[PDB]
Amino acid sequence: PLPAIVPAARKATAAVIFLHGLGDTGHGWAEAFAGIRSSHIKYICPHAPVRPVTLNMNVAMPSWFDIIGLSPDSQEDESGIKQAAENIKALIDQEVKNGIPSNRIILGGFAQGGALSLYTALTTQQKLAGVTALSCWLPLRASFPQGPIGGANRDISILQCHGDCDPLVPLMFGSLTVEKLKTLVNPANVTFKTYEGMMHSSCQQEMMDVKQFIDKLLPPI
Ligand SMILES: CCCCCCCCCCCCCCCC(=O)O
Repeated sequence: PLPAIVPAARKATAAVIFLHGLGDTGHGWAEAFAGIRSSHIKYICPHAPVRPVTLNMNVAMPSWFDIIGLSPDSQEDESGIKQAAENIKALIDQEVKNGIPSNRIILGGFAQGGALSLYTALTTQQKLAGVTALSCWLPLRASFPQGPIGGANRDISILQCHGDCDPLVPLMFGSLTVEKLKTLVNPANVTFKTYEGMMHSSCQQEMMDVKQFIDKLLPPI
């Protein structure tokens, strides 16, 4: 259905597109971003389609792409990630058609959605304002060139968050992802923040770190 949105009180001069995690909807994150909303920023939380998930023996659940395993050597749904990223590209392009330029748009997500937002930002030619990647990883690591990506977003700013007690997406997945991100874009704009005791969820301190990151890269007027 239609994405869960936190409308800008005013006119929207910026936008945040946040992608939920596996099995979720956009409603919960939309409500979370309502608590850190800035009156000139529209917040968009799309809903992943219900689809079979291989690791659950194809029980159908909301998922941006198929998951085969949790190990860093598990085969990844290459065509699904790529096609899902193309859907997010279209979601960014329509916000531009409606008024908000892409360089006024932050793309982000949590876990599977955070993986998708990272892949999308690093492979699209639309210039984005930044990335907020929570408790996630870089999908299709080895498909990336061996140096900087170059192109639109080679200087994109990435705030990446992770809980140090995550049992599902281990903390070392995020830190290694941040190591890869530092070789893919300008490392002076890549921030890795860890939250002690936090598992595979979010905390208010992280939500306020996220707002501080959004408010600086997307200030008014
Ligand atoms: C960058 C190196 C580490 C990551 C290498 C690939 C690991 C992929 C496995 C992670 C799948 C996690 C399942 C999603 C959970 C959720 O969406 O909440």
